[PDB]
Amino acid sequence: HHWGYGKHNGPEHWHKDFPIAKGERQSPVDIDTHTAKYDPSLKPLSVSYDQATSLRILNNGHAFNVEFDDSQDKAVLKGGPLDGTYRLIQFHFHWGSLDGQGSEHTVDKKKYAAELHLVHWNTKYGDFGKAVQQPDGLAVLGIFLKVGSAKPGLQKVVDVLDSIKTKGKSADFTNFDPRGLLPESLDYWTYPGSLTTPPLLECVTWIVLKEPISVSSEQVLKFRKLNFNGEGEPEELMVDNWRPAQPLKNRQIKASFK
Ligand SMILES: [Co+2]
Repeated sequence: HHWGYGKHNGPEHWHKDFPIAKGERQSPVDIDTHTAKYDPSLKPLSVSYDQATSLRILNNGHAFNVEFDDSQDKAVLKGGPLDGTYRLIQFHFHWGSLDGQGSEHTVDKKKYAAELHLVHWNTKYGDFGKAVQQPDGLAVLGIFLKVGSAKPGLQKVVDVLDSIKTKGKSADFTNFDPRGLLPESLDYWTYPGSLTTPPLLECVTWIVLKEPISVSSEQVLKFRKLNFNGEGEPEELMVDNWRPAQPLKNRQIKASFK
């Protein structure tokens, strides 16, 4: 019926409705650190989020998105392996039912507790919808979360979750600064890939940060309290909303560092 992460509609069944699931440039992948090639020609990433305008938070039934105003060049990503400017449209997470799983990308087969995705679209395409039809339409920054110390900058997000518990709920969410979610180092890995949920379009340049951020157990615990279901439907906790690693095929992972 419609896709999800359960036994009957989970990642292993997505190919029936979205044949691109068995495509040549699917994500996520396992990052083999000894095989990634250092590329001295990659430029440092440039993150300009000081003018970011958040608008809302929404439970879409598969995760929660914080949405931003992308009508102008307010929060952009450039440099790194990118050509042109990419505007932030939304961020969301993928997490597990336990601390030993949750990330989409793995590092030398290591799974993290969760993974943050900051989604950006190439301004040359004019809107998000046109950008998803192009091989270079999106740029996603992926950041791993491990459990340790609490992340101060994440608390405002944790605290509104109660108000968007079930599918379709939303809440005003203004003045959130996504700079509070970045690790200290911007060193990264990059490879060409796809969105990790249907429609699984291969339009993404992934930028995966080497340094994870830490969150406390209590913070991640609040994520696991969300629901996949709509209000008044039987309760299915929103956990394990991650897709397993896909074959690398004909692709090379490049590193911005050694
Ligand atoms: Co994602």
